[PDB]
Amino acid sequence: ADYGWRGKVGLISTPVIENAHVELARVAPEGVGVYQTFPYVPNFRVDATNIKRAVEQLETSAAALGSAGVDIVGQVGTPFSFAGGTGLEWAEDISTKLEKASGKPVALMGLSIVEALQERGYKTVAISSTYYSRELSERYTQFLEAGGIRVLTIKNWPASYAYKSAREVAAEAPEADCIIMSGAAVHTMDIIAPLEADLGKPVISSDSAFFWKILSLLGVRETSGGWGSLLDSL
Amino acid sequence: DYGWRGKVGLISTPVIENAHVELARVAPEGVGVYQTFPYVPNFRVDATNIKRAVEQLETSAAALGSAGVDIVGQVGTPFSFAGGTGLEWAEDISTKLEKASGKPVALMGLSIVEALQERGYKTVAISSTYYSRELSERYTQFLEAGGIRVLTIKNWPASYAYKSAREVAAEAPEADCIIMSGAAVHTMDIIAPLEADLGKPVISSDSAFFWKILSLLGVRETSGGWGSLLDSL
Repeated sequence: ADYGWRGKVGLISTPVIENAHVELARVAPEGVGVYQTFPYVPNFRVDATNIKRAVEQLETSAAALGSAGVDIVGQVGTPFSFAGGTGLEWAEDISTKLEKASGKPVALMGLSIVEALQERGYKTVAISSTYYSRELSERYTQFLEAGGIRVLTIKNWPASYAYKSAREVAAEAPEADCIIMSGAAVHTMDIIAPLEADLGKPVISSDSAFFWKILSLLGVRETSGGWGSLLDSL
Repeated sequence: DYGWRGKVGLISTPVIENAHVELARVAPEGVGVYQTFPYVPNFRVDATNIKRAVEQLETSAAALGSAGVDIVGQVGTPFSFAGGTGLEWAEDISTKLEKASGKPVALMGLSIVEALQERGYKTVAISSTYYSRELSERYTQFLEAGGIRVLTIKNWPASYAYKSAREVAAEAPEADCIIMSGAAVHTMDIIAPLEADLGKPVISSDSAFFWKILSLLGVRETSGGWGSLLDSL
């Protein structure tokens, strides 16, 4: 048994120095290999010209990963699925570019949340987005509504706050199909199952949806553990 | 908080090398590992593409630097001796990558020399199952450029690794150290057993590289039973 015998995933990471590769390695079942690469995007600023440069860098990264030999490519960064305008048009475009560039199927962090909610038939959500500013939250809300998903509520201001906020939000909107925790940089995988147990409702995060998507694409139907119902449904 | 004890970024050869995994097993708790891939399409090296290769490594190193790693490691033994006589090529690349990243740098091939030097090993015997005759002589030259006499080198999975090292050591009992070269074979697991069976130090491309990396991070523990070089940190 060599590493990655069950499927190899290449993750395009933000210069955030995101730790998604580690988290995926914990969640993935035995045999799934994880790889990582960083796009080179110095002096980034929010201009079309910079965004165009960014996307070309993502395409390079994807091609680097493709060439390396991964089976699937994942793009880390939830707000980048709504980087432009409104709707799901932007995301689906990028997705295609990266499929084109890599020769491999592709998952994007933000888009995965929508795909997950859809696959699960969750129509209404209640959202805790501790990590987000009011501009970002409305943008995000829009994005989900673009996917046919009613947002009954959203809140923003350690894990104590993560847990407490999700509890609060679920209290507010008991009729929600699913609870969402958003903000990719907080580490939520460990609290999903406890929250699902305490609330008796599905709970989904940027991370969990992304990993669900990645494992779906790999065609792998096991996880290592107790990562919540979405991942148990694979 | 992942990586609290030091963060390493590895520039990975586009062979889907698994050194990041290997390093994660060897490193003690707190050490974070990261990875990046340079975009080079199947450019087995030529005078024609080596300048481009090096520019790609510099881009990778900068990507890692900007990400926030503390140290950058370049995976690939042969690259250190890719162009030039002895160590001037390697030391030049090393400086480029330091320049490009803003961070100290380890190169896989150069690390072997630095390890042998730090330990005071003057003579070696080499098992290089992974290599062709050209590469082997190039490698030998490289080591000799570091002041290291190569008493023997034998060439061409783990059964062969173990056996080869046993043979080479039997052949050249006077050697200060045994070397296993060819990074793509997984050697970490057999170093300690070999050291126990031969009663001699044993070093590999991987072990020297990880030794260097951890030295640069200033971390003086490992997870485990990875041989005397890594125990000497």
